[PDB]
Amino acid sequence: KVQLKGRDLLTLKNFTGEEIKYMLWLSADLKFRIKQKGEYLPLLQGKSLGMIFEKRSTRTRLSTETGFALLGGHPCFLTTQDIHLGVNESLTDTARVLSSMADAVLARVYKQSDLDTLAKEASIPIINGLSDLYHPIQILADYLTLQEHYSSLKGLTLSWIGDGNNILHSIMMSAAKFGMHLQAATPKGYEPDASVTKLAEQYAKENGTKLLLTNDPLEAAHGGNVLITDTWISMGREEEKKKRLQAFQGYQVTMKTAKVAASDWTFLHCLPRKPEEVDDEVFYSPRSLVFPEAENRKWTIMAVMVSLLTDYSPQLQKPKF
Amino acid sequence: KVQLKGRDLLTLKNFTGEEIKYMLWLSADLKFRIKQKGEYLPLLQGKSLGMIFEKRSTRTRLSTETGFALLGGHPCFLTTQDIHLGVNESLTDTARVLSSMADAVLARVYKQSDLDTLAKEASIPIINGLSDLYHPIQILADYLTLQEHYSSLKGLTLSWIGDGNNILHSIMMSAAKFGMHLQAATPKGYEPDASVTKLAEQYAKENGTKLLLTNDPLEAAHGGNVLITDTWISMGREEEKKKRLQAFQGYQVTMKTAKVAASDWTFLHCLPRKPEEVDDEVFYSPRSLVFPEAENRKWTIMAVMVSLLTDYSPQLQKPKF
Amino acid sequence: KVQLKGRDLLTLKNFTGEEIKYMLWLSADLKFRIKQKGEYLPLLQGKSLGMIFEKRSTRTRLSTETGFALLGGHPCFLTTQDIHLGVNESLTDTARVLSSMADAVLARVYKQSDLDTLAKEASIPIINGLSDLYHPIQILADYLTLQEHYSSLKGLTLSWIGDGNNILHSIMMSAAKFGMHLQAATPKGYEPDASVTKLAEQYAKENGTKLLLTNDPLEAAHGGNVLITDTWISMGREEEKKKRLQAFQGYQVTMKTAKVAASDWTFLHCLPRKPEEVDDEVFYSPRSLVFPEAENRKWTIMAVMVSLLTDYSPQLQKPKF
Repeated sequence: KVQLKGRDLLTLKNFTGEEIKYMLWLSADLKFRIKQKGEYLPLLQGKSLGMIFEKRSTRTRLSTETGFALLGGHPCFLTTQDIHLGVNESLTDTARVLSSMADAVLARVYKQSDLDTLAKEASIPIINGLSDLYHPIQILADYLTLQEHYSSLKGLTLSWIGDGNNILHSIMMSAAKFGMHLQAATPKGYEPDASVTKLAEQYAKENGTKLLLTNDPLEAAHGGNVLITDTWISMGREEEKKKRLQAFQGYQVTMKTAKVAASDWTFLHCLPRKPEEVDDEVFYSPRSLVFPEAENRKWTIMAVMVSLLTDYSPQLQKPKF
Repeated sequence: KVQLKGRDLLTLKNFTGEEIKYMLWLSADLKFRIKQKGEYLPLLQGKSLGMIFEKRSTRTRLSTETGFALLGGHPCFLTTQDIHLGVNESLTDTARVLSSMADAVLARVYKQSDLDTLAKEASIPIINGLSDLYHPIQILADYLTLQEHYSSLKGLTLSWIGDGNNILHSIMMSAAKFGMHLQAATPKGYEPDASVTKLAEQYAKENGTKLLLTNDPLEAAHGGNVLITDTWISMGREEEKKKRLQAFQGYQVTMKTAKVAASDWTFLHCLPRKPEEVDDEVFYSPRSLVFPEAENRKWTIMAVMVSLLTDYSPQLQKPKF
Repeated sequence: KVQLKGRDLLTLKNFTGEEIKYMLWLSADLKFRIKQKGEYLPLLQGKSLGMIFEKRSTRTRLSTETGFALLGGHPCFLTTQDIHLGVNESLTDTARVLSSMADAVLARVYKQSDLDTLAKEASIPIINGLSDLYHPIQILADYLTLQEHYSSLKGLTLSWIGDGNNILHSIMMSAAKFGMHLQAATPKGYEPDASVTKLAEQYAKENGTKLLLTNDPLEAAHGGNVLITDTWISMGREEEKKKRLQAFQGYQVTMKTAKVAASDWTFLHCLPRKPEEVDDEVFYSPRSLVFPEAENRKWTIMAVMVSLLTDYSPQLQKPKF
């Protein structure tokens, strides 16, 4: 009863829990057949993907490139020195050329509005590879990982400790739909987007789930099942970016932070990780799901591509969510 | 009766109309079977292509990369930071290494002479991906597009309005062979190459077609079926490049320009397009074939590869030219 | 009786002659079936390769990329602007992410220690694409070429004339295992690594082969069957790098150098070649195996991948070594 074929994945805001669940289900299916059973499934044979990156990457680049190729399609890697975007060409014109030459586009851009324009003009699916506002494909990998750990998701309390960035916005746009609670801590002045937050409340209300916003790392960690953080220091090289080193004091996740969380707690980090966000004790702790989380970036982006470009239907039995 | 296998495509100058027609025919065939019938044809399975680019690109890069992969071959993208060409290695040595590692090379270079050297030494086909003198693969896409629009080509009058560049040279090297007339306008001092022009006259003479050279945009557009332009402003950043803004006054194609052309006129632009060459009224006009033109860059380069590397013969019935 | 599957290829130091022979044998097999018989062998279908390059390349990039794709796998090209290595990420973390996303990694790094770390942490094969200490895949191509020329290797005397670099170290780590003699000349102060040399002596002793180290180009060439050189001028742009132009006087291989070598002598150069190491008379001489040597870079890296990632066993009859 889920029809995803042909849709864009710009943000989890537009997907119902039933649809996001279909994608994780497909993720499990694909992982089972390929990784466990060892089968070869050329589901994307004859297809191509335009990967436009305005920023560095490895996790997204690698997972998306090997993933698309693993199903028989051809991934096409493009950067700012390749595209004419911004320099020698409009956006409406680029969306049209791409729409006749690729079957889908995955774009990592600075502005979310650019993805909106792109989708408005393109006639092939547009997938958000990360933007200022959201990073939905990261959340898909996170949930599948949590699912693989706890056997279900409903009821879990996610504790966010870090900046009010794209990861949190994507978590806010989806946690409630899985019946999960969200307790988030961000320094004053680094709150998540006001309109995003306003929508997370409504989701929390419609699904009977908790939504706690605080500036206290420990208040957020308190009672949580999953501790989640992410690099908060800006790449903006500057001895004046100390503001973040000064505003984020007490945010480093350590065993102290875990002391106040649920006993069955696990840890998540989208990577790359630095020694500020979390220490090595928690990070390399057997409670850390960082690496299984990274690997799931591959299976989930594969699932996204398959469900937006094919009619393939899952073999595996629907997982317990 | 057409044997193209193993030949280089450095310029349309060396191909007879019968041969260029074979390529467009193959272009139509491939487009029909893949785009319309949805078949998968691994005609280039086991083959690889070396794509050497000394300059940016998107149209050529994308079309060539997705096109080659769509037929089962592996496209290999190389730039100036990859090759050793110019910096740490000769040309005769590079042609030999490439000849043992790829099945063909597509090169976008600054000098046409470099392609000549390359071909002299390489023992695998060399395809011109654009050079100072010509851009034949662009014309293949143009003609197929015109063919798809008018149902035939013979008799059409092409009106060129712009610089005396590679596109025009390629048009000059091929229009007459299809029985098409050419009326071209270029500012004084920006005339097409003298030896190229001298050859276009001879072709015009051998095929009983018209060849008009003028410095008047309107005299060239007058009576034409297809209005064709192209970016004339140089990337050479300089407030002294105004010479082109001053020499090309009156060259912007607008509805005024169309007022004097045949009633069934269409418009072509190889892209990317800027607001100088043409306005939005003509450019996004329903007479503009810009996008179908861009898409055909894919089907035609595919046809080129297949005819130079395989023995594949067209299923589709030979088109009307 | 040779089990290579799953092993790293960091240096020929850890492989027995029987194992290196298996790889050349597989190289011949693959070359025979694909190049001569024209078969298509998707031995690496469903596999991916992470190619991390910290330095330029063409020979390694091209051979490895077309080679991996020719067997049905997907080669993934990464550079310093792609990876986060060094800038935003540790090495232990990168080895783990790669280990879950690719089936093997080929790395061209500056430090050999980095490959050691990488292998320690990664759980997928690591292949040395060239480092400060060694360049084993280059030697595989050399030996196969010599094998194809002389019909056997045992007994040949290899004469090295150049710097005490990675190529020589790799030659030292393997020549004796094939029963070949090594006479090497390097300027004073440019001797090969002391510990590597110490091990080459032991190999020479265990296989009853000769190992001669001298600072005399002619003493090394004297009686040799294969003259081997390599670019000794440093890329370190500096009118003070003249030290190498001054220390390497008399090292240019010319017909004079060949005058004192065995009558059946051949010449090898890993490329790219400059006019300092060798002149055009020797380089383009019919005794030069430079190009067949370059081509064999493809067949040998293919053999490496197949033997480290599959259970494929050679069809061809074991060659005479």
